[PDB]
Amino acid sequence: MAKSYPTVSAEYQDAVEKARRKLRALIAEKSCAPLMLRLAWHSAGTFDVSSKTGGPFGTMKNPAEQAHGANAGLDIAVRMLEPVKEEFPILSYADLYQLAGVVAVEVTGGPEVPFHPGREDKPQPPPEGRLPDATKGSDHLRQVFGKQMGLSDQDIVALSGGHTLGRAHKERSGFEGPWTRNPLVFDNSYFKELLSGDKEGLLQLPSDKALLSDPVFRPLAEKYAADEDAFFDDYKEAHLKLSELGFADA
Ligand code: HEM
Ligand code: NA
Repeated sequence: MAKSYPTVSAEYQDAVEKARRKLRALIAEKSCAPLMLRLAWHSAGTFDVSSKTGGPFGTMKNPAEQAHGANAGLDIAVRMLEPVKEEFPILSYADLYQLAGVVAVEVTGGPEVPFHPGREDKPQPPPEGRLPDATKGSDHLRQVFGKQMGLSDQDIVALSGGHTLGRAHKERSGFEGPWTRNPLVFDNSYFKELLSGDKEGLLQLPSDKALLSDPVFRPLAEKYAADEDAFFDDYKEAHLKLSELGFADA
């Protein structure tokens, strides 16, 4: 609910901007924005507010966190981004993975998520099992996002909009296919596909369905389905809170 951002060195700021450009060109070229967003998201979602452990602090680099079940396939993102670290080694992995999320969203047409650099790489990855269970429901979402992460009900619907990008893969999570007809375009189509019900060739996890069966989550999804500026605004807000969990507080 309050931040005090470090002023990083001119050289770090220059690294960040150089990296941002390189991420644009890497991402746009290899069309892997969605997996990049997933890396940022999974790097940050592990934060627990009561224990002040986990969160966007580079730990996704430790091949132990890449071995967490929930994280199958992030090792591809981590290897894809290493050249970027090779050229700007002063950057932390913490910063580099969140900047990739931000750049993913912006390249695919989505809102401008501000970026405040300065995350340190911590040494101890969080414990496995903090991220949300795709087969679970509305109250689980509040346990993960709400009680552990400290985000709000609005953050949950808006953020669940990240599934406007990309798809599931059988070898990673078990589920298969995309949520939307245009998986390389950041728009509000995800909430439109939800409210439309199940259909062939499009995925819907039970955690997706949870948003339609809840009096708070339901109208938010309706709003975002109808109003893409509303969605882009709230998403921008939530993505930014997500990207700084435990970072630069007070
Ligand atoms: C309850 C919350 C969530 C659940 C249960 C969940 C679960 C999943 C699952 C099972 C996949 C498919 C993985 C695979 O086999 O490739 C996936 C993909 C993805 N998730 Fe979520 N996720 C959640 C929240 C989020 C959030 C908050 C974001 C971003 C802000 C996000 C971004 C993505 C993206 C971009 C992909 C596509 C990856 C690709 O195309 O390779 N997810 N998610
Ligand atoms: Na889309």
